[PDB]
Amino acid sequence: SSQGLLGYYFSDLNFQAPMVVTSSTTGDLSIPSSELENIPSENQYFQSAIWSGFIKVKKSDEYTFATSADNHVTMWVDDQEVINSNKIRLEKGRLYQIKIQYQRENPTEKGLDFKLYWTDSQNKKEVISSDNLQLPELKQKSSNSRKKRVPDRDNDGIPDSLEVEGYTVDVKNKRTFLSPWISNIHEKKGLTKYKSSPEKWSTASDPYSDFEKVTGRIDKNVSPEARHPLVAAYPIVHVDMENIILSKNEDQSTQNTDSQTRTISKNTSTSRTHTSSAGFSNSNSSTVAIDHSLSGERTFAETMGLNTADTARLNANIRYVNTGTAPIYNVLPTTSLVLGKNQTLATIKAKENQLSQILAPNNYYPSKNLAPIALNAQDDFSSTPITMNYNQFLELEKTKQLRLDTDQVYGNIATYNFENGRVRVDTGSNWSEVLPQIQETTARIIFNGKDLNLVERRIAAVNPSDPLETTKPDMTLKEALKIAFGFNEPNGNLQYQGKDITEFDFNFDQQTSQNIKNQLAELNATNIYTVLDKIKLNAKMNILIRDKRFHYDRNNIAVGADESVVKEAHREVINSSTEGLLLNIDKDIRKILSGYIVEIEDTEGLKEVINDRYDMLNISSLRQDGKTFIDFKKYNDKLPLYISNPNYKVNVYAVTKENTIINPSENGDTSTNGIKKILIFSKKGYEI
Ligand SMILES: [Ca+2]
Ligand SMILES: [Ca+2]
Repeated sequence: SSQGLLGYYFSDLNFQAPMVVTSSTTGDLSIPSSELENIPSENQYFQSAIWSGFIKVKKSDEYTFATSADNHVTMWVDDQEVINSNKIRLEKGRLYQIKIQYQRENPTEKGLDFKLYWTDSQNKKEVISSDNLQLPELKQKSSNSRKKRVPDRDNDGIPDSLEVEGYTVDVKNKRTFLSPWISNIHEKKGLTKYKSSPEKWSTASDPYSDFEKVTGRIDKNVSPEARHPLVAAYPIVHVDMENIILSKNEDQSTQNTDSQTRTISKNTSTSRTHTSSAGFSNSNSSTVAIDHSLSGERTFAETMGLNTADTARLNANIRYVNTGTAPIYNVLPTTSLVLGKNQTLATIKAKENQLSQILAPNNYYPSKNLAPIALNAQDDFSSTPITMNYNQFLELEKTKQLRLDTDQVYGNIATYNFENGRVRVDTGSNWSEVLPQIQETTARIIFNGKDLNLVERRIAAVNPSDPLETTKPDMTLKEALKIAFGFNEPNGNLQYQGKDITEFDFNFDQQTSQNIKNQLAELNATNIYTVLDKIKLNAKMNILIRDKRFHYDRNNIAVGADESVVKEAHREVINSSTEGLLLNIDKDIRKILSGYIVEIEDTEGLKEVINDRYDMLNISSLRQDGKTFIDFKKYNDKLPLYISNPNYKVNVYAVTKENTIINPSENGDTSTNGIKKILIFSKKGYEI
């Protein structure tokens, strides 16, 4: 579909002003004026052109080449002129470079009709077939058979002047035209204005060329935003733990293994973290919160019959999560499961080059439609038990938290092959040779607008002290947000999925903050939000952008929100009864709540707390219709609230994750006393 020659069509006579760069499958190198809808009519006159690629014969014959305009043409085969009308021997299974230049002054028609022909020795002449033509090796190295060599200093195939001045791509029939940006035309039409470095084959320093990206000659799994030359395409992987089971480790000394199941099974919630002011760290990490809610009230050790000399082990179901912009194919990264500050309990590895599927951007391994991975799998004799000694086990009970630290070892890359127009995993290309340079030459933005989860993107930006990086276009904060995260601006206001930019805060590392502060001073600007178009990003900046509605822990996970926000989010009550409340609660708000406390307040002001335990707050559930039910009966012994006097109040309180207590207090109290909570419903019995 893409094979044939690469063509440069210029409006000037001397190969200086390229109007169109496109490829054509066969020897027909024509561009009809019907396809130049995005080129001003005056510039549809092509006075010169250059095509470039390779030819391969499927039968070794003596061939004679000819074109539509031999008098305006010079053609070379392997640096030999064949046109400037003679015969030349060509061998099967060998590849020959092709260059063709064309010049015609003051053409009277628009576009170009031009065909490349050959005649074999049986004297039969034909437009050269698609199967005989290949594109140039627009790579940074030649291949064994295909060498590399109209100003194109980085050899990506986009001429220096287009990369510097701005270009657009438009999708024709089965072809993609690359052309200069022209304001009056392409702005109305809504097209994206691309700039890129004429000296960087990949301007973002990733494994896909600026040309591959914008022409779709690229791994279909690469994220849509990373098809922009200025957005880095690379994987970003963390592990998601979905649940966990603890149990006592069998023991040499106890011979009987007939005893009752004494395990502890808990759901877990895992979030990708970022530890700050933004951090400079490129590590992958996630934190796991083990559910503290009711599963009587024995200690873990009492539950499992653990004496102080015993050991326990854990199993858990997990998935890998790719929140980056490029797929992984044949190596999942290695992960440490860590307890407390640095007690590694386990090393989690998958089997290299034996992945059951690719791990795509915005996706999981295994895919959610398949079973998760179990840390100790059932069909796996050699799975290492994840063990804790007794003190570690109590530490786990008290913290109810684990950390998964995942390396950046991501294996080989699927790259485009100009010889055959296919994408295939390349054993000679590895993510480890790419990531260091991506990290060195881009600004990193971490943004949580999607669903309060941290999503990192990197955007090519100038390093003022490194002359090469100096050849990239200026990247503004505003542009960065648009191309990397899909911010748009329907009314002079930058927003993300309907939320104004000013609904998110800005945080930077120390160096970046001082940089941005200087820039605002030079702009005589006091408010970043009103000059995003003028704030310039540099390589190595780190920027953290977070929904302002919420409170964040040191990991930058949303763990709360203002009383006013939580209250307002609950104001709309569909239905209330002695059995519970039915509300409409923003999915973002539900994420920051550990549960609810229900209480009846009598006439003298005394309070009966219905679900009065730190592990009994889990009384909300999300209904099949998106509405939340708060269930009064759950810890009321399956009975609706009994209100002995209509003037009594039913109060319901929301408890946020940062106010959630996860253990009995020091003195031993398992009640809700002292828990910081937020009143969100209060009505008399007669109002219910
Ligand atoms: Ca180039
Ligand atoms: Ca380039």
